[PDB]
Amino acid sequence: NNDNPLFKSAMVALSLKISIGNVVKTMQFEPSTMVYDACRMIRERIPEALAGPPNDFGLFLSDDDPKKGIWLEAGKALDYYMLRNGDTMEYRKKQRPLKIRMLDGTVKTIMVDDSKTVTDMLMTICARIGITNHDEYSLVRELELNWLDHGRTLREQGVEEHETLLLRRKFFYSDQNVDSRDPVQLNLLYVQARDDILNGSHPVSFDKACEFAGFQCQIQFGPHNEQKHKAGFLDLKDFLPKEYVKQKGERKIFQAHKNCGQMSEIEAKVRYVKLARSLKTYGVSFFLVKEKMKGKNKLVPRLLGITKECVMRVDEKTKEVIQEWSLTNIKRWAASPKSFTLDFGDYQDGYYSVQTTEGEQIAQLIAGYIDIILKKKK
Repeated sequence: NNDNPLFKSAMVALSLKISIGNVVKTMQFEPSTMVYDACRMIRERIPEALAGPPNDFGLFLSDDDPKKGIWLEAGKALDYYMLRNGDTMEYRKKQRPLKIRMLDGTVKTIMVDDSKTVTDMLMTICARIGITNHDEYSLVRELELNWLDHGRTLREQGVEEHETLLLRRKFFYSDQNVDSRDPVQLNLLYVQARDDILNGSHPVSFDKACEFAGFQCQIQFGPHNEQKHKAGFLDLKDFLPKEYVKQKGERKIFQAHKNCGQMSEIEAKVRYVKLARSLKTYGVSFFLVKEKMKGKNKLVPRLLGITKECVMRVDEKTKEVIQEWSLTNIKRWAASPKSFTLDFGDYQDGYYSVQTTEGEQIAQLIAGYIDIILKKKK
């Protein structure tokens, strides 16, 4: 029959499981101990806590849902974090590798502070690669679902440490014309404009899609040859946006192909890019939203486009621009996980309020473009 001189009431001390890799040791802490001081105590008891410069490590509270794990701040007391006996804390390197696909398509690993937001990590990336204007870039996933809120963490958006992200330049309209004199740059502009049309991010009419595909045939096959380029030849999924992949499109495409004549590969690329740049939809960020129409119960899908100068409504079928508002004439906006609303003050009667799961994306684009206009005046 013996007493334990180590015993402290469960009410007056915190008993925490400290994990380092595969090692776990249970340690007792005064609850007011600051995180910084708890790290020192950990270094005094667990040898694997000495695996580097001491200020390289901190405390991370894990959770069965990884989105809910959090880094603890060095100046906070343990009991700030509402810890209970038997909770687990990881003694963890503050910096971790983050794999980023560079603008040349290769993947580079960059150490980032794992407690920070996506904006902070972007800035660290841009600093490493000599990019001063980080506001021209963003990080996206490479899985709609690839958008990242740069004011939040990767962790809370479901991005774990294994995942490679993409550094992506934002869209800017070109100050130079489309020439034939720089074939390598021409091909880059063509591939960009073509992929945007084929993957639906640049929405176009059915007629225009078949015109683009006509130039595409000229580029890929040379001049039209009625011996070879007959019904059934084209894999239409490679020449038309998904919603236009229909057999009746091939005849339209072959007409556009024939109309190119003996046009060279370079000349067709110039024409393809010029046709894309000629459309009111070119360069616009589009979102499929659901509108409430006066005198109709079922909502109507509509394309909502955001540019550096305006918001536009675009017909989902014909891609006709139905209506355009200048960013200058928007009084305020609001977003929720289910809807997005614009208030135009006395420029019109009633708000524009639509159902969408991308409302925060839309709001951040508008705010970003407005801050740019606002920053040129001051």
